[PDB]
Amino acid sequence: AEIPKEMLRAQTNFILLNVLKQGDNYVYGIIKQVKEASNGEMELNEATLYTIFKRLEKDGIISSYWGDESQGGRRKYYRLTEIGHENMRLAFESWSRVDKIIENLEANKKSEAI
Amino acid sequence: MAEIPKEMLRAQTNFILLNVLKQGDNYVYGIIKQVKEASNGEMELNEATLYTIFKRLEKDGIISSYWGDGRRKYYRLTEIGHENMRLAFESWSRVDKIIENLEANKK
Repeated sequence: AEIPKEMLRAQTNFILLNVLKQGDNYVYGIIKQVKEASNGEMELNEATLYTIFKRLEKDGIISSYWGDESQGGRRKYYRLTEIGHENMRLAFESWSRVDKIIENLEANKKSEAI
Repeated sequence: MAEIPKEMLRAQTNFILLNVLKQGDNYVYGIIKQVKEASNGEMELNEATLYTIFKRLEKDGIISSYWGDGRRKYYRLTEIGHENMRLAFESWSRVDKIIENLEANKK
């Protein structure tokens, strides 16, 4: 028994989208904030973020831009796009539909048992 | 490209099917019928999609099958499958707690 590999990836995706929903961010800052928000229990691998962010950018869910150039830097920031905001709405609504189906399955089982 | 991607659609169907079996052992035509009724007639899942998913779940030991007393082939959630659903529920709750803490810091 274990959390399957696909579900771990889905959980990381979900967390990252919510981080960017809070505000634009960079990879090292995201990792640090998630570690703090998990009381040290969730230490995201930067390689994992690079893989996920490549996919999300391909799908138009996030975009990127350079920051810190005025200070002599060149750091990649990520932001949730309007398409990304809609994707998060659709994810919430579609999982709500799934929950409703499962609620009806349970209710239909009680009805028949009676 | 806002639509629900194939991976999340697969996760949604997986969750529905595992919850059917958690409620009780069942055979494929009965599962499809119950999901159709629970979706107000709108979701009549195609058998092939279900067999694709069941192939993976059976290979991973999450479900098994046996004959009833022609005979119907019944599927059951295994003890590992039940534990997996508990572990998934708890891991997603930790995810929710992380997001609550992330939101509090923004606030």
